Amino acid sequence: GWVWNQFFVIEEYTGPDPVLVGRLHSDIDSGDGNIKYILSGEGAGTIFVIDDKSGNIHATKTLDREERAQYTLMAQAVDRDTNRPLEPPSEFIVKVQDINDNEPIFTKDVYTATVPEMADVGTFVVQVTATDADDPTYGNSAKVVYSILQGQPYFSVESETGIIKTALLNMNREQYQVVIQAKDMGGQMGGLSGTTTVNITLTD
Amino acid sequence: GWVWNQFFVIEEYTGPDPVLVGRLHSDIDSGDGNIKYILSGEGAGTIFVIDDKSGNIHATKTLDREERAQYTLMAQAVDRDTNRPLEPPSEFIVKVQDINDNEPIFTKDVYTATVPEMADVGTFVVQVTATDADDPTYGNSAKVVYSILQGQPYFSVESETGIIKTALLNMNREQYQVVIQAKDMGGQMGGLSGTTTVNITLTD
Ligand SMILES: [Ca+2]
Ligand SMILES: [Ca+2]
Ligand SMILES: [Ca+2]
Ligand SMILES: [Ca+2]
Ligand SMILES: [Ca+2]
Ligand SMILES: [Ca+2]
Repeated sequence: GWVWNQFFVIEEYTGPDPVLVGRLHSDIDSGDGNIKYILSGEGAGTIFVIDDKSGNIHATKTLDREERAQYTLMAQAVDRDTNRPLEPPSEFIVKVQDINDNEPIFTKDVYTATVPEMADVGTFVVQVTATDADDPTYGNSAKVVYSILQGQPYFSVESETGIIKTALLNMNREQYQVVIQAKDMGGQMGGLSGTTTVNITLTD
Repeated sequence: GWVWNQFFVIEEYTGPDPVLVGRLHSDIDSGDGNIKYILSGEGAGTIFVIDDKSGNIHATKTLDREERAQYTLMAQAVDRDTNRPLEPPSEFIVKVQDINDNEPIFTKDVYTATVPEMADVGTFVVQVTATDADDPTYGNSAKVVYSILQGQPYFSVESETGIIKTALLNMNREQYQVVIQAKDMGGQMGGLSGTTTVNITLTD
């Protein structure tokens, strides 16, 4: 049930010379260059190039996991001269590994909501949503949390759902402007962040 | 006959933060962290460390292919809680990939040989040997070639065997000092190089 037929590459290779992805290899390759490795499939001969005596596969361009996350390719091993079937062809996959190179992005840049005056504490106002394109296989690198910049103590926001509620009894002033931040990494150090504005209007 | 159960690491990681070697993974890992990956064997828990929820394996120190070229490890997948056998344990290997970080090195720093005067052209004199620790799996990165710095036209050297021969008929002067260079990369651009001296003495 193990899985070994895959290699990994980092999103955003901002480096000088092309990078190695992995190496194909048949146990019959005795090191005398009489065996010819061949790529084929998604990206073969373009994004992914192979040296057919060694088996090394290289990434020719810089890849974005948001554009494509996974390339499925084929691996053959033929006889240098006759090009006969030496090893049956087998599939393998290269995974553009994620980096948290995208901030949370509020669907809207401005929300408009209404809530009644003199409402009890915890009255629902509106729910904001910051989407995050980072889709790591696992990890909290894309875990969005909502916090209230401007609006306290009048309003509280729910860290996980972006639901805004009233937080002061018996509310003088008619319109409040709230600012909510969506920070990834679970809000931890170095997390990226986007913001939005919520223009609430009390009602009678 | 294909071989996928191996990862690669570059010799001489002179980089700031530790590097990723590869990732273990069972097809039953449904992404809910209920599966626990385990390392064991050569270097496990020391040189090579694993995060048991992800499966990522990291190189903690910088490795030298001249010291060790190959580490054989084990891979297990158990149930987070019961630690039952979930996937049978399977071997895999990490290969410290070569860089040409070693020059040719003449066994000796000075050779002493004798050859008769008036000898015919091509008379054997001595054979020098420059060893090269770089042992790439394949490639000419460690291909040593011998060239004659000082000694022409009196002597010629064989590019591949480091055999020195007489190259001038009817040889006035009694002792000649020859200098031979051993350059790797097949002598190509950027190849490293070591040298030696050969003090020859003509005879009657
Ligand atoms: Ca990107
Ligand atoms: Ca990304
Ligand atoms: Ca993110
Ligand atoms: Ca070294
Ligand atoms: Ca080396
Ligand atoms: Ca060398």
